[PDB]
Amino acid sequence: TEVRVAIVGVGNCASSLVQGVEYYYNADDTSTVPGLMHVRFGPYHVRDVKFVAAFDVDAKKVGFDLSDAIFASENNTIKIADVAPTNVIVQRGPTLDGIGKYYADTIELSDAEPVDVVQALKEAKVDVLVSYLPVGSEEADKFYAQCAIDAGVAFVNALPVFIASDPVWAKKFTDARVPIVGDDIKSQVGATITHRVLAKLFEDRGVQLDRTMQLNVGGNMDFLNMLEDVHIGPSDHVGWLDDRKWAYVRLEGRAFGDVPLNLEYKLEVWDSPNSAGVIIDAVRAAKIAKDRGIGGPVIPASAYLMKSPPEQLPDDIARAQLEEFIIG
Amino acid sequence: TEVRVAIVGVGNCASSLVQGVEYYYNADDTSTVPGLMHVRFGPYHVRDVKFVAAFDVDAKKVGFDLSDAIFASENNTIKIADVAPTNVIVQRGPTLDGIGKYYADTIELSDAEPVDVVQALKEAKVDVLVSYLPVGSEEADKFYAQCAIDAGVAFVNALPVFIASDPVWAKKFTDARVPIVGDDIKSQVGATITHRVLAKLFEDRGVQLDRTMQLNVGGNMDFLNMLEDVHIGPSDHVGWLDDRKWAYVRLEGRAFGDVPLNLEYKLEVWDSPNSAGVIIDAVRAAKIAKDRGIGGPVIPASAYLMKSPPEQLPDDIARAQLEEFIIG
Amino acid sequence: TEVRVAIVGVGNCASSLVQGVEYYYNADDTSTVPGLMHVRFGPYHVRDVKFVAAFDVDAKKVGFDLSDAIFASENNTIKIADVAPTNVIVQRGPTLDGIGKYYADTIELSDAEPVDVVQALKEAKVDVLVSYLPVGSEEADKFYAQCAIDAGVAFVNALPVFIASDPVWAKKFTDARVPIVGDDIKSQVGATITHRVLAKLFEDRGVQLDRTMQLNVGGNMDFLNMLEDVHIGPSDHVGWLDDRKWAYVRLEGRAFGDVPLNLEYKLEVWDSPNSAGVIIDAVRAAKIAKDRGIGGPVIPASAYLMKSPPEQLPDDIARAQLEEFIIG
Amino acid sequence: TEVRVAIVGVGNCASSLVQGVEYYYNADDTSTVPGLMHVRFGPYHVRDVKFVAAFDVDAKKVGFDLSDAIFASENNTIKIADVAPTNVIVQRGPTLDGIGKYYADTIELSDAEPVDVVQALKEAKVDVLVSYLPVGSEEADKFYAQCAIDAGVAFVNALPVFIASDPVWAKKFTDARVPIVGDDIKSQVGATITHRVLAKLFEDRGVQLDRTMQLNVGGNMDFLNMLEDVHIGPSDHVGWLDDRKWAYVRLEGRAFGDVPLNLEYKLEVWDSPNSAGVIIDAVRAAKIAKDRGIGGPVIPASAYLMKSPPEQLPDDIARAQLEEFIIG
Ligand SMILES: NC(=O)c1ccc[n+]([C@@H]2O[C@H](COP(=O)([O-])OP(=O)(O)OC[C@H]3O[C@@H](n4cnc5c(N)ncnc54)[C@H](O)[C@@H]3O)[C@@H](O)[C@H]2O)c1
Ligand SMILES: NC(=O)c1ccc[n+]([C@@H]2O[C@H](COP(=O)([O-])OP(=O)(O)OC[C@H]3O[C@@H](n4cnc5c(N)ncnc54)[C@H](O)[C@@H]3O)[C@@H](O)[C@H]2O)c1
Ligand SMILES: NC(=O)c1ccc[n+]([C@@H]2O[C@H](COP(=O)([O-])OP(=O)(O)OC[C@H]3O[C@@H](n4cnc5c(N)ncnc54)[C@H](O)[C@@H]3O)[C@@H](O)[C@H]2O)c1
Ligand SMILES: NC(=O)c1ccc[n+]([C@@H]2O[C@H](COP(=O)([O-])OP(=O)(O)OC[C@H]3O[C@@H](n4cnc5c(N)ncnc54)[C@H](O)[C@@H]3O)[C@@H](O)[C@H]2O)c1
Ligand SMILES: C[As](C)(=O)[O-]
Ligand SMILES: C[As](C)(=O)[O-]
Ligand SMILES: C[As](C)(=O)[O-]
Ligand SMILES: C[As](C)(=O)[O-]
Ligand SMILES: [Zn+2]
Ligand SMILES: [Zn+2]
Ligand SMILES: [Zn+2]
Ligand SMILES: [Zn+2]
Repeated sequence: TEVRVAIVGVGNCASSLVQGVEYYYNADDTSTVPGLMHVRFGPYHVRDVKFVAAFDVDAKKVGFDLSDAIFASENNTIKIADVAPTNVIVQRGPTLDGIGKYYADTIELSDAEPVDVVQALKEAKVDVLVSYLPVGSEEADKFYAQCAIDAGVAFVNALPVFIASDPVWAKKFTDARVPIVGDDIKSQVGATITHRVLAKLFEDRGVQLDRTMQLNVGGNMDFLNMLEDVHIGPSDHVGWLDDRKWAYVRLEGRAFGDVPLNLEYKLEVWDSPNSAGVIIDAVRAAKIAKDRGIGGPVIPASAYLMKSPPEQLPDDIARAQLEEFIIG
Repeated sequence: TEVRVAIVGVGNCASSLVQGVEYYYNADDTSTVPGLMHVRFGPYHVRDVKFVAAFDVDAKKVGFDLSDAIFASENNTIKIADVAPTNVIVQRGPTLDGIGKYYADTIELSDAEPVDVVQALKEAKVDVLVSYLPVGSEEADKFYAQCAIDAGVAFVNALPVFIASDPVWAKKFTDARVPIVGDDIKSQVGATITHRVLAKLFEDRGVQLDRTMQLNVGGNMDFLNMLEDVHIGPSDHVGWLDDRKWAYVRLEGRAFGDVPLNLEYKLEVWDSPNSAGVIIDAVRAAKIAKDRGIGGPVIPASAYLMKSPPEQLPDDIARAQLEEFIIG
Repeated sequence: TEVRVAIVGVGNCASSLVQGVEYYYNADDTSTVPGLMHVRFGPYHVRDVKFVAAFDVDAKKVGFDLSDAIFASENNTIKIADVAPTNVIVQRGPTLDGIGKYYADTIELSDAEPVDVVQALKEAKVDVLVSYLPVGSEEADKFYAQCAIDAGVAFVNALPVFIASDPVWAKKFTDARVPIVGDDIKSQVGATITHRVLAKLFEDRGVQLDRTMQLNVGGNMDFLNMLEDVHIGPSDHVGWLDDRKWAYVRLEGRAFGDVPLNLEYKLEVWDSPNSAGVIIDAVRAAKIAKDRGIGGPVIPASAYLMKSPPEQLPDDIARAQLEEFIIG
Repeated sequence: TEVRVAIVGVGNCASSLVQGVEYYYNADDTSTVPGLMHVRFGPYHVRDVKFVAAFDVDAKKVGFDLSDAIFASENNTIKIADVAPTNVIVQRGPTLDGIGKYYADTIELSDAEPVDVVQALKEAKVDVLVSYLPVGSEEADKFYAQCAIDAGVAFVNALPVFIASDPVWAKKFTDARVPIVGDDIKSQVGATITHRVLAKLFEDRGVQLDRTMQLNVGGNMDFLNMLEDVHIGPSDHVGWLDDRKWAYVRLEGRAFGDVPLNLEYKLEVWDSPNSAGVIIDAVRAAKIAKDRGIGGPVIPASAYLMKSPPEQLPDDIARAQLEEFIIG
């Protein structure tokens, strides 16, 4: 009944995921938990999620037990639960394009030789591989995706590298009978969706949005890495913010009579945990597809849990389709 | 082709309405204007809206031309258009419960004797009477509603006094074959709808809203009059704000792992003009119902343009039903 | 070496004071603590402050040990330290005008008969009586001030009732050789001083401040009680804020060329603790004056620690004069 | 009685300066104007400031009348006054290091051959040269400073290139009997001074400032150019902001009992005009020093009007010393 999970990139998101499973390890499956569609997704309780392997390139992570690696190097997300030794030692994966200038100047790459990822996946009997590679790691993400396909392991693509949403890659998974949920994991409530909802509000109520500004500040490596009319994008890295992300947004519009109507807000979130619940749902959905031997992109799951899914669908419809998929 | 309009309560809302018609008097009916469903609602262009009568109780308004009365006494909304003399002299209506302690201490009641409103409506051949009485004026609003019924004049109830939404009053209008659109005119984008949309966002995304605060400040008589877990309501009267209304709102919730997620915002609007467009649509809808000899609450119009309609309907559905009503 | 303290009004401020002494009971006198001029003020270490008596009128406080009374009824300030039983039982003081409509509707007055305060003070051998009566309690504050004079007990007036700053009362204390520090205890950083500093900034830099607004919200009885161009004052009571006080302030000015220059801010503080340190310094200053047999207002202490002192003096000068007073 | 002024760098600051003189051309010298120490500084009325020459490198400015050049290319500050043709044609200055990558990719350099600046200054009989070179233009600013010295023209250094504050350069001006006021012109109320005052407030009131963040956004070339614990610095370029600069700042501290005390604010200013008044005072001070034949840094003026003066002095003292200098 377990879901054997392997993690690529033991960063802040990996930390929120491992801690998250620990946090809700004893949750009642008849109750509702924030950030999770179901404490028990299909047959899988959160506790059924077992971490059996992990890959990284940082000297302070490779060779260390997963339980330590999640709190090492630049990892700095909020600690919600203690994580006992897992006995899972982080292995050396191929760096490829996963480490940009800012990262390289911040960490030291492990001296260990990159292992044979496909063999590593098979030896660990992994069911689902979750990829947390830094933004821009196209070669690296596609490399890991390929290993997953070759090892017959389901893939959950958490970063904005088009794989599940690239017909070419969708076909590779389909033909191999390997499931994939992916291309940019969603956050529960982040700046993007908040701005979308409000912009829609203006529009639906007849208020013309003339100008908009979105300033984002954070203090983690994901933010640092991304640093490397309408305005939007990472603004400034603020060390003491750690894994938190603050969004300062201003909407300026005109209502009846061209009368000015403004709205300014600040959204405060802990970035990584904002997606841990979503990932946990993705992981189990990918597991279910695998139990059924259905390869290719898991359509309902990707539409509801990812920002760049194979096929676009309204959230509620995507949600309903995902609920049907679960029941099977 | 004209819509003969009479105004009860020449305050800030009345000012935005009269100025609004002037502002869009030459608008192209194939274009879209903020705050208006249609420049030409059915057969009625904004310009077809003619002000033929008005009633008030303030010594600085009664006896004055409507064009002056809208800028008199405590009226202080934003001026978007010059208004030439209308030759419509503001008449003395019965005060009843339209003037509370705060208002009474602020203005001087007109020495003139209250006129016979029913006769006044008939003599002016009014088609639609729009009521802008202060909040709490139940006896006064029902009195004016009654006059409207007796004169065979359609009624648009802009304040939170239940008439269209009170089965008893709905029946009175129905039986008299007089249309009524009403009970609290909507604003395009105000604090209420903004908070609703965001609260829904949290809920839909699995974020538990634990605490919420909504502080409102303004500088007009409507605000002054209203001054006479969850928190909400008029907070403080700020003189120099005039007709503007600022809402400071904070939402505190918990996302996956009980991680704190907050959102704080400030909405800046010019309160009265925020409903002028809505009123203009209500007025013409009421006119159309009258042209058809259909009495009682105009269901589609009230559902879409009012906060407390006879029957609740999702905005988009109410909107679609209103579009069908227009075509007839 | 102890400073025998009695408290009038066991509310939020009393709670922050008692907890405060506990919190810094073991502080190093060569270190600096936020909110305190000296861990050891003259000969008195914070720990030398002993609570020996207290008076209230609330049924949930009178008859209870001080350690419980500080956390009873509507008290809701932040808890910074555990407070062990003190064996000091809260006595029934005369209500007089200390309980307004809002308070009366919130609490139940103790059935106990008001005691003879003068006798109570003498029996407890009190050195300093600190008054935390609600705003507006003039008769009550002057009554307690009188008892203090009669018992030869130094008085620290924390509320805005003019006593130390009223020549008539200043003379009563002087003639009795009883010290008094008083009339509205200062906060370290509150809305008032923050606005003062910024308004001064504008002025000194040649920016004309045209309009200003200050909105305050809180969730304690002090705030509730106070609820009973320029804008300023208590705006709205927000239950879940508890003892916290949030100030939303906006300054609008004109710089060179009449160019608009604005500044908007939000100050978040825990109201009661914001003055506990100040009170602790006041208490010891009053003790020192008593050791010297010097009656009347302690000038340096009042100028630096109170909002409405007998004599106004620039903070730094008042501070320097207070430092000289300490050395003696 | 005129002050012959030449401008190096016809950007936003140059625009605010030229418009500023026009705006207050008819000001009463017995009145006080925001941003100016005196409408009449010594013998010089604002109107005595005459623009007689200007230098730039942009193809859309060189060869154009100053009155047009101030509103050309990327200039986008607020327009406070119409500026009639001046008959002063912008000349081609040597680019040197005044145009970085971001600027070069934004504008096209003039095809004209750089002129002999020293000769140009002499031919125009310039009294004061104001330098508005972009940040980082060390070689260019020192080149222009040298020309000024050689032409016997007073220099006002508005950018952060150390000249007046570099003993070596201070001596060059002194030995040549040429005055210099300089190194980074002050703003009336900008983010820096606002943060300074508040940080000082915390400190003086016993509140320990633990963390601070300062985010700045703007929409002009100065901001774009600058883009090329504690946090501070240019955060993000927001096109539609134009010459406006918004500073989002948050201060987090601990008050008595280690209780959290926070302050968050947003300062909205029009960046360039925020220094026009200061420059006008600097220009006349430099003129007075020249009338007296006193070379080297004008100490009082630099201490009060510049961020990096030769010698540091408290603002009020520097202000008083400057007032004495004026009287002479
Ligand atoms: N945190 C969120 O809410 C959220 C939401 C959507 C998308 N994402 C994306 O998910 C990713 C995860 O971010 P974090 O989790 O915030 O990032 P992170 O920077 O903390 O960690 C990335 C990890 O990958 C490791 N890594 C780098 N190259 C590697 C390679 N070749 N092989 C194996 N490991 C390698 C790094 O050493 C590091 O431990 C980012 O791309 C982010 O943009 C995050
Ligand atoms: N402004 C908005 O966006 C908006 C939205 C929804 C509802 N409303 C409601 O609409 C009403 C109109 O507010 P304003 O228009 O903002 O208010 P207002 O205070 O400016 O004007 C009300 C007017 O009614 C007059 N009046 C009082 N008693 C009267 C009587 N017996 N007979 C005739 N006239 C009388 C007053 O003298 C005054 O001119 C308020 O009740 C308000 O709450 C306004
Ligand atoms: N908290 C601050 O930072 C601050 C700063 C300056 C001034 N003050 C003033 O100090 C006072 C203390 O406020 P809290 O401490 O915040 O107020 P509070 O409302 O929490 O407590 C006042 C207490 O006085 C008791 N009381 C009322 N009448 C009494 C009487 N006749 N005899 C004895 N006790 C009586 C009440 O039952 C209550 O326990 C207020 O007047 C407040 O405005 C507070
Ligand atoms: N605006 C303020 O409040 C303020 C306050 C302090 C300091 N400053 C500094 O003053 C300077 C002026 O900024 P703006 O005025 O905002 O900048 P800007 O970018 O608008 O204009 C600089 C001008 O210099 C011209 N220039 C560039 N290289 C040149 C060269 N070699 N010779 C002649 N002209 C050349 C450019 O083409 C442009 O017109 C900046 O360095 C800024 O940082 C501005
Ligand atoms: C069955 As359930 C509590 O996950 O919706
Ligand atoms: C016909 As139309 C421009 O009002 O939607
Ligand atoms: C002597 As001390 C540390 O209180 O200033
Ligand atoms: C003499 As004056 C009005 O500039 O201070
Ligand atoms: Zn992350
Ligand atoms: Zn209104
Ligand atoms: Zn208090
Ligand atoms: Zn500038």
